[PDB]
Amino acid sequence: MLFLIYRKDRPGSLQVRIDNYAAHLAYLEPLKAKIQVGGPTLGAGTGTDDKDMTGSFLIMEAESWDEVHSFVENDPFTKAGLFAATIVERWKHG
Amino acid sequence: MLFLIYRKDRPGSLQVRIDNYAAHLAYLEPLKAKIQVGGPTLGAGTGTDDKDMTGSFLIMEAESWDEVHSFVENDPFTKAGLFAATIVERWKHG
Amino acid sequence: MLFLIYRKDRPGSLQVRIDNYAAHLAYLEPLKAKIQVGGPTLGAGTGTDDKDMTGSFLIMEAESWDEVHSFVENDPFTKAGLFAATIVERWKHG
Amino acid sequence: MLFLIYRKDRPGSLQVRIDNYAAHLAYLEPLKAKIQVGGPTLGAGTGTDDKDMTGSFLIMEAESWDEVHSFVENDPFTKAGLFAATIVERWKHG
Repeated sequence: MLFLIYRKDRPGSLQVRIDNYAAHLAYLEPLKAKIQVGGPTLGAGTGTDDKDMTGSFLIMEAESWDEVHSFVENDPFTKAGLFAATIVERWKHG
Repeated sequence: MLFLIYRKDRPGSLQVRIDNYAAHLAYLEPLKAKIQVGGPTLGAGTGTDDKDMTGSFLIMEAESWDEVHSFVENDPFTKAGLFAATIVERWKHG
Repeated sequence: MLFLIYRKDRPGSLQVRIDNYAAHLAYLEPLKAKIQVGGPTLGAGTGTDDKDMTGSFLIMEAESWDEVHSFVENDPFTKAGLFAATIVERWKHG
Repeated sequence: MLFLIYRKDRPGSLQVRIDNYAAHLAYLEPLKAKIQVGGPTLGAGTGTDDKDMTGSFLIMEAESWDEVHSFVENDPFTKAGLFAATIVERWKHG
């Protein structure tokens, strides 16, 4: 199955994002082929640098909701309390 | 610029989606170039057919927030009153 | 019926909120009797002043989804394009 | 601090809600005095009974984001894997 995974940072938790970004990126690495599209949501302005990140979006291939939840739970970002909003949706290409 | 566009149907409004899906697809058609990813969110169970659709997701290229809002507003789905939730985010590939 | 009405400002649009706050409050005034709970969402830190506003939340009584949706469309804040996210939910007290 | 806590059930998990509702409510009971508003989101139609529930909304007083997140995590509904979406927002009465 495919899932949308949409997560928005707590307001001014930017530092938590920057401090944990490398670990989060390393966490995604072994899952690459299962991750079809992924990248950070961005804030005010037109900047696309690290300081403009406000959250994470991914489309994830997984065999169950249990798998997705467990993937979310063990994200370094999740363990560090970075997120204020998390939305997960079963999904398909159109 | 890249934008996440997330919309969820009002609960109970599947038929509104069904009756208007063709018009919705026709509206998206000229924009194929600008749309990097597209598809519906899906509901309960494991089915991936039309009657499982519960919403719409796009990643789209646009020059402004104005352009994105205009695109959202002119969707046949919008005027049809289909959506109870709309989320737009500026976004980039990781 | 009762509805949750949840709206988040577009990042960087604080100025649009300031410019339209008066008209927005004017718009809510006649409908004061239908609004059970109302207030702005807040951003980073612990401040609770105008400059801390990041969005709008309401619990409102309406006779139908059409009434709620129209109430949302006619908001000065809507017509000014302040919001990046809007979520409406049918709801009841516990 | 006041927080909006918005949580939507995974599609088709109504029976998980029904089976655990009592344990969820007993969880909320000791914290009654910190909760200003609470009740479930409702789905399609106009029914307002148990089978209509689709999520949980709360406005709650807490001393920190970490307290809110710990509150949420220890909810019997959380541990049952009921929720697909969770949104938390710092907030104030207008």
